[PDB]
Amino acid sequence: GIAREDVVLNRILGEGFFGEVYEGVYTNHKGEKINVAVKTCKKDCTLDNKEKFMSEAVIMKNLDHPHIVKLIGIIEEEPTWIIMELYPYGELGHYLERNKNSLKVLTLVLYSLQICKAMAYLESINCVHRDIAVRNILVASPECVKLGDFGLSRTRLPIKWMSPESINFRRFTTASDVWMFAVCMWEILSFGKQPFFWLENKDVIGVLEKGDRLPKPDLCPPVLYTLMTRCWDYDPSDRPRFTELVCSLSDVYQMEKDIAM
Ligand SMILES: CN(c1ccccc1CNc1nc(Nc2ccc3c(c2)CC(=O)N3)ncc1C(F)(F)F)S(C)(=O)=O
Repeated sequence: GIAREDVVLNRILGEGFFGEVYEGVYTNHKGEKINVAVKTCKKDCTLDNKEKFMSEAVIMKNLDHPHIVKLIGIIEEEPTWIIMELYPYGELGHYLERNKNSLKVLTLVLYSLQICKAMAYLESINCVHRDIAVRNILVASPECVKLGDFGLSRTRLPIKWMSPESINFRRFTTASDVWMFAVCMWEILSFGKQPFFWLENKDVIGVLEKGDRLPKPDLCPPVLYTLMTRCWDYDPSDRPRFTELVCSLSDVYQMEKDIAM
């Protein structure tokens, strides 16, 4: 069990949905230093916001995966603190924008592949992620991204990222996560472009009903855009399960390192 004394804040990382996140340091019990990020709860509305905060904590306590943010410990007390590993590189959306020219599609696929395995894992443990989006994904290194911890489950709504069912009947299933995930693949492959930036929220469903979808992205192969295309099938039962995307992407990528002279 870790205690407040073991943590030393240094600055403000930003403002999360629940309140400031702080960069700090955490000394072991062997005496070792570890850069860290500390999730805190605003001036959180009564039960509602804190409960949502706790719910996230509890899930995170349980998860364990190379491509999910590393939870280091929790200070249940007051105010309660969630200590995550820090990833200096920051959000993928921005690392994407500031490295267009440097990044080789074999990398953009590698990212997608690791996000997918993170999802397959989550699916296995009965969890859903309500925020698979490039600004909610962290860059651990150049060859490694780590998914969120926020949207993690089982308002402001990524309508532009949600399946039709997710919109009409607020149904958030693992098949709607398959849809949301493909939208995140698009986002990577399109160097941080915002999905449907031309539309306003209130008209997305309409668009998809007509059968309109996000355009192939420049660097995206055809096998991949086709795979993405199935995840956007209006009929849930039609889209691929994670286990399958992890196989296909696992191919499109080992092929991608083949096509690599
Ligand atoms: C900045 N914020 C943020 C935005 C998107 C995603 C993640 C975070 C902060 N959370 C984490 N942030 C990091 N590293 C990190 C992140 C964002 C930047 C930086 C580092 C440097 C920077 O300039 N932005 N390492 C681990 C986490 C962990 F493990 F908590 F999820 S905020 C404050 O909540 O708005």
